[PDB]
Amino acid sequence: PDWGYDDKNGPEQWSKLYPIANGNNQSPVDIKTSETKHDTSLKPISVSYNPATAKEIINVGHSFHVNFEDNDNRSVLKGGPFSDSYRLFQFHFHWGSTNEHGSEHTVDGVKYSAELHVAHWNSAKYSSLAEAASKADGLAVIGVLMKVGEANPKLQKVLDALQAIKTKGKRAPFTNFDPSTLLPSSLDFWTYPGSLTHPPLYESVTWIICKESISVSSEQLAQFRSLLSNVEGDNAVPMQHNNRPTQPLKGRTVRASF
Ligand SMILES: COC(=O)c1cc(S(N)(=O)=O)c(Cl)cc1S(=O)(=O)c1ccccc1
Ligand SMILES: [Zn+2]
Repeated sequence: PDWGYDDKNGPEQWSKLYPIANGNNQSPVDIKTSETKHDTSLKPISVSYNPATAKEIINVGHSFHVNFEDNDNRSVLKGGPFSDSYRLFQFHFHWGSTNEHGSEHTVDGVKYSAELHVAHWNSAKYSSLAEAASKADGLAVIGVLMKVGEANPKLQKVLDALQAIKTKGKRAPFTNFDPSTLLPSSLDFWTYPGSLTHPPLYESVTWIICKESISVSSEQLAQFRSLLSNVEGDNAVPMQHNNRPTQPLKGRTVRASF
């Protein structure tokens, strides 16, 4: 692809090929808690996932993705700022080259060591991800900040699966998994209108950022970094990082559910 995370094709150069990188609705952002506004219309988040929708784990070169069956509404996100249910599509992570900064979002300028994204599309209004993905109301992503510390045993199915998808394009079945198990105990959240965090950078995402973090150990993060961006047979190139810097708020308000 024409983009990545290296100095030659990374975030600071994505605007040349994707000019919306310099848009007014870009993600991630720093959440300044003193500036958030409470919206009394927000409802709690409700996640209702069916573990039989887990389908496949895929090495996509710059990251890896756990896909869910995309056929019906068996797994949905509801509540929060939404009127419509959104259909679970995938989850994935971002991480950094150091434990010091691997998240995408930051809170009061604090950088976490990784971030979980649980992505959904608006199957009430639209009929495919392809149709929804460029629409302002098309996508919803739950972000969870991951604080380095004790090993998180909830990650073990995912981490154990990585040995079968070492290089770019490899994939393997990944079944019987409810990714709400990866979320924090409480689903208190912030929300703002933003974008996918890598190309094509569409401004189509309602972000739901959990207030509570989850843990991850330094060795678990090293397992992400040990994934390889090259194809099989080519000299091994580790996926050392895949987190975008925070982007200007440009007048948006971050709403708080608490
Ligand atoms: C390869 O794409 C992704 O993995 C991804 C990542 C994000 S992220 N990182 O912003 O959560 C979103 Cl919202 C959504 C997507 S995605 O919906 O799967 C996507 C894919 C191709 C084009 C348009 C949208
Ligand atoms: Zn992401």
